[PDB]
Amino acid sequence: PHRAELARQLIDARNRTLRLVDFDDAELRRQYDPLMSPLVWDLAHIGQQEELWLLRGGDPRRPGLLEPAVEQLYDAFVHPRASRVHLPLLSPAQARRFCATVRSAVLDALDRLPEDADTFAFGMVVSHEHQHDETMLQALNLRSGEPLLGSGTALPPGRPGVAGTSVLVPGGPFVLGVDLADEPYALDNERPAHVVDVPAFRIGRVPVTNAEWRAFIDDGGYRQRRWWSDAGWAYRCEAGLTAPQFWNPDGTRTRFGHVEDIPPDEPVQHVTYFEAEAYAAWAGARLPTEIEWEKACAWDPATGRRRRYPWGDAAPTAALANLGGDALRPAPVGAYPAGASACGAEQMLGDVWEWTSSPLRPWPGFTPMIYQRYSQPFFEGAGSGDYRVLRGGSWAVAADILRPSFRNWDHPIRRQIFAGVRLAWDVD
Ligand SMILES: C[N+](C)(C)[C@@H](Cc1cnc[nH]1)C(=O)O
Ligand SMILES: [Ca+2]
Ligand SMILES: [Cl-]
Ligand SMILES: [Cl-]
Ligand SMILES: [Cl-]
Ligand SMILES: [Cl-]
Ligand SMILES: [Cl-]
Ligand SMILES: [Fe+3]
Ligand SMILES: [Mg+2]
Repeated sequence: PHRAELARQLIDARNRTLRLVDFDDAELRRQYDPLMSPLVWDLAHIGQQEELWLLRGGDPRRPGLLEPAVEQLYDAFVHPRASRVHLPLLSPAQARRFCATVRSAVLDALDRLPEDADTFAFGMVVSHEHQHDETMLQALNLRSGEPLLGSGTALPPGRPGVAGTSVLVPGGPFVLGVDLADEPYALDNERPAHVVDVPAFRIGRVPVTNAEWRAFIDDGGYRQRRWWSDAGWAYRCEAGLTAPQFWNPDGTRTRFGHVEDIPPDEPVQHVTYFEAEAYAAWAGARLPTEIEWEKACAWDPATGRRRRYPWGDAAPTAALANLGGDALRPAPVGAYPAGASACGAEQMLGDVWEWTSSPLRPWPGFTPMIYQRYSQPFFEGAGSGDYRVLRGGSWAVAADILRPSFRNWDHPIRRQIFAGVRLAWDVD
């Protein structure tokens, strides 16, 4: 954009990272849960990736500041999450120094770029850092002990008449995905824009709420195999799933270490894919595909055009959506009437990542970005296991890095992510 805007975005992302590691060294070296890296791992990994993509042209053979064997400690493919706490990692002080040295060079490089030069990698790195910021928040939410973070900033109230209800998404062709001409920092798996015919379906006006989930529990939803897939039931049994994560036996939840009542009208959060599909079956519904989800979010059947955001082309604001990390929770359903998509689906962007039934797959004409291993290894059948796509972002996602076309994904057994559920239905 303006190089000044990119600098602003990089600085904002780093400010966020540094808030998330503004704790004593022992905290940053802890493993909060075997699913998660120590925070000091993400810190150095953020710098290493910034250096690689912005200072080294994505070519590991070009020299970097770290010995290659030290650099490789931050290769997520080489080192499983649980192992990272035991690796001979850079100290927090070393990691901060490294990140700052890299950043000084990156800001200089951005100054020196020729006019009209391509800046894609800079936006890709902003996205990368913010996504690790959300990972670090997942870790801090898993941490046992007295809270390190506050309970979150104020959110708007919800309103009646939206929970449980659905909106119609009329059938026909729509444009899935985006091109760089329209979204200059869209990641490779969002491209290219192409037409898909999506039959009529209905989608939830708002996500499934906590009170609705409690009804599933109360009716024996976790005790009735018929709602679950074979794999989902097996996992429910193996893992002993009886409620969303962080829901306590006494009816409270624990959120960033804060014990509190469970708000009835918030979107349910911290459920697996398997739980989501079981709830949906029990409720008389199903999960959306990600293609259905994106049509509900972005398509305006009155103009036969995509919108940039569900509400139109205005930049996200606190009045339109719950984004950016400060709330530490999703908002009550109905809190953002002005953020509705053309079909009336609300809170599509922000609040909770929403599970879909789609595996990650390339759009026709997919081509990888400079970080070639960002999407490709996780496509269906690529050999990294089973994934399902999640859409829309959560409360933790930076507005700068989110689009209707953005695709998250995870293994269906994961629920430490800030994920919930929106229902869908066939139309006859
Ligand atoms: C798209 N997710 C969120 C699944 C990715 C983003 C990512 C960060 N560094 C490489 N990729 C992930 O956390 O592994
Ligand atoms: Ca969402
Ligand atoms: Cl990983
Ligand atoms: Cl990771
Ligand atoms: Cl596979
Ligand atoms: Cl993975
Ligand atoms: Cl899995
Ligand atoms: Fe990464
Ligand atoms: Mg309306």
